[PDB]
Amino acid sequence: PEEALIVVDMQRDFMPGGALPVPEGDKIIPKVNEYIRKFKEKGALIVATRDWHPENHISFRERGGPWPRHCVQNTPGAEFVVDLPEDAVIISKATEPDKEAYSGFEGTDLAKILRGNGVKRVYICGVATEYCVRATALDALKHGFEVYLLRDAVKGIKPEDEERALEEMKSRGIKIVQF
Ligand SMILES: [Zn+2]
Repeated sequence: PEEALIVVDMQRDFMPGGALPVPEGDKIIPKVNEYIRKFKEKGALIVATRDWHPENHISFRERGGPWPRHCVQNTPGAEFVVDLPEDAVIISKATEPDKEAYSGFEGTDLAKILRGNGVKRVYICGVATEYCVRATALDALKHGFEVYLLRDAVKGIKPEDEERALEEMKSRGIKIVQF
């Protein structure tokens, strides 16, 4: 397809009641699910990125890292909270105990898969705006994709930071849309 939808880290631990919740993150699930249905209908590639951490990951507080344990491989916290079609491409990131990966491109084959499927433009949604959404969007820009941010299908943790990240992405050429 020429376009792809990239759904970033829509997992149980990043939703309210999870180990690392994005405030009101569950509120965007109907709209993310709607975009998935829409892109599926447009015959677009659908990609879902997930944090897929081993126990004792370097980013966790048990290793002096910044975050509580979250999105551990083969646990309920790592499960998707969105409805994905059978032909969704699943990208698992940060799987090695001593390597972190914020962007869905970092340490993965995402660029290669996108190009292999003839993708030219990518639509980004998911959580959190100022963290893995931002990083993924900026990395897609690096690789030469036209990048869109789905305004009504992202959520971040702090309003001031979400604010800064959106302004930043726009300035670097990422287009903010909804439909
Ligand atoms: Zn993580």
